[PDB]
Amino acid sequence: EDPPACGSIVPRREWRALASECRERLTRPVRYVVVSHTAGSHCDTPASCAQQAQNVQSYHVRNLGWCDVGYNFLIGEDGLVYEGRGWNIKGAHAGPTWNPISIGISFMGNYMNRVPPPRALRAAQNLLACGVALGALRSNYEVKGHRDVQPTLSPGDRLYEIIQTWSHYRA
Amino acid sequence: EDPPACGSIVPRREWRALASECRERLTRPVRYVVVSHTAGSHCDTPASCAQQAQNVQSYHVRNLGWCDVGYNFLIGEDGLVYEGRGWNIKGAHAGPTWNPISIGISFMGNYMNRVPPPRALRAAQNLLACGVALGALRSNYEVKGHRDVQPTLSPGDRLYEIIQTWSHYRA
Amino acid sequence: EDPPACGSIVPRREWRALASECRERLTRPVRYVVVSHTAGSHCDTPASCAQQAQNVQSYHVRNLGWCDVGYNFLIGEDGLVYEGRGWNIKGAHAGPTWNPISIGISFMGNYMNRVPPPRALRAAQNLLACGVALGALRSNYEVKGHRDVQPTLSPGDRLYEIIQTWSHYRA
Amino acid sequence: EDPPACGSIVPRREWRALASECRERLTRPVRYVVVSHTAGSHCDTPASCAQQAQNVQSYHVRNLGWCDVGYNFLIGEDGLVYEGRGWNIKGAHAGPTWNPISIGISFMGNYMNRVPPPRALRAAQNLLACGVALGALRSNYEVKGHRDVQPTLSPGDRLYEIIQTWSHYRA
Ligand SMILES: CCCCCC[C@@H](O)[C@H](CCCCCC)C(=O)O
Repeated sequence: EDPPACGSIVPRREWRALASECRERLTRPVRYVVVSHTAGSHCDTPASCAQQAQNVQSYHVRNLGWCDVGYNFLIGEDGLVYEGRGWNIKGAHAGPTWNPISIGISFMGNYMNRVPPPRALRAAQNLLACGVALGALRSNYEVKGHRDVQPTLSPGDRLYEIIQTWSHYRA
Repeated sequence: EDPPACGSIVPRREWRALASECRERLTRPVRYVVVSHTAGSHCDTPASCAQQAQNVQSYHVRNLGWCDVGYNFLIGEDGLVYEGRGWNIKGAHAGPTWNPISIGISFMGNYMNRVPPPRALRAAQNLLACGVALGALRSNYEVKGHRDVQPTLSPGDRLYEIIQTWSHYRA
Repeated sequence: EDPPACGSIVPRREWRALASECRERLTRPVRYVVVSHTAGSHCDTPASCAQQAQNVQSYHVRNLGWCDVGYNFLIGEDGLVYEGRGWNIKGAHAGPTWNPISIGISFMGNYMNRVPPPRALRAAQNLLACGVALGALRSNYEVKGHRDVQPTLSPGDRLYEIIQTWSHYRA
Repeated sequence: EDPPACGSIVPRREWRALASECRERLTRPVRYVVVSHTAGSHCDTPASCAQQAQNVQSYHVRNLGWCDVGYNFLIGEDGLVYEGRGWNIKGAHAGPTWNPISIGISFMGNYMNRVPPPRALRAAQNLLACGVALGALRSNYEVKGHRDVQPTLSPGDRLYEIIQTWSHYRA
């Protein structure tokens, strides 16, 4: 009811999200951040990215029968962050070992032979800083790529090589 | 001064801004924020908006012969903030009494019979909070419409009505 | 480990409060708390403090023509808390800038050269914990002395000296 | 066009006032005058009174983040009137309902127990007569004490006693 949130996050409802049914709660301040890719289509406008966020949530809900879109946050090439399960709900993007001790953010697209535009890298880094600000992440939070906690090509070769340059990257 | 380099802002070179020739400085921290519209063409995608920002800087530099685009920041319906003279440099958006003491942000479009989309208002509000965090703005800063401090329709009847409900708005 | 787990508050009706005509609401969770004193006399019994809360209300309603007593809560030296406008209604105790974003608590009396008794300070700290427990105050809310946001000697030299030692005081 | 020189006022320049950042104007002729005291320590010489006017401003500007000392004028025990925000700029002394429609003058000192010397009272009345002659105040202006429009001991009991007898006062 006062000014909106840091990181300018597109709220669940704005991208016509089916309502969440998840209950497990994340014990924030959380240690880790896991960067992955959706391996779906990429989009570069808010109209094309609201549609894509909807589509990723629907594959997770209708087909895998999950309680909500598996990722805590989604990032579109349009340069905006899309609210997934948010800062407080356990995710479903990294396995039983990690989901409980991580926030999962996922870049919408396949980044094996492509890179996300700087604005998508920007929205991401800012979403992470707006994390501690709120007090959802720990000050010295570590960033792991998907393929560092699980056997998978995610987040793609090109994007995986960028996030290693990030200051908080590890292992 | 302080760590939290804040929010996402599309940089000058990305929107392909002509090099600025401005040198007068504002004194940190700034008390006032004047909100305006460009009464120009609107845009809803990262690509279309960079073009628009460029057109605005162009009309300003090339035809009005100012040192740079007149606004400190522009705001696109694409939901992204565009850098202008930035936080440190005196803009040219509100006349001689106000340009020396304010930060002028301008929504790109004609908000007479249209409100800007939610994401636009969010970036706009988000940018100000970042201003505060950086120390560019006063914690108790004040938001003013363009029409409050100059004879004009700017920033549109619709968006003027909207900014009136901002907690930092003082008439 | 369940619903109403906090504090003891003398309700409006129990102190004969005149009906409230205020309706504007605070946005929970509220981040700020402003500590004042009534600067008038004190009281140290259910009936005297209940009589006084009524005066302070009379002064604000009849003499000042206000919709309800200015404070969200008043603290008696009888060690009880008097429900003022409460947790959810914007008070009038700190100006147009702080009233909308804070909870105003007034200790009944004058503490320029006098401290409130141990139990009035417990009542007030206990009220705060209760505000957090309920999600009416941010877990990391801030305490401000009235003289820190308005020109006044309120809350009196001595009480002002005490609130500054508080875990939640931010100067 | 009647030309008088009612202004025996110590100019901001002369009391070493920091520069005002206030820009909101009062509409003349103003109908109300609100009398407050600074509740603070006092002065009785041009030298010490200029210094006190400095601290009173320092408090409002430095400790509180205000655009200028709060009062339109201040009254010294030395018999001189100090220029505050003046006749034309809305002061910040008596709240959002009264500030836009009143001139707030404040006696430098705490008058709960002393009365200000006759020369401070004369300075105040000649100050008001002057305003009326300039066309700044309605010939029939009403004088309110601070405690009459906001909850406060200001302007002090004894000086409150005195202003209640004034010709222009009104319940
Ligand atoms: C700024 C005033 C907003 C009012 C309180 C809303 C609050 O959620 C804020 C949201 C994001 C602000 C973070 C500063 C960059 C935060 O906790 O960080």
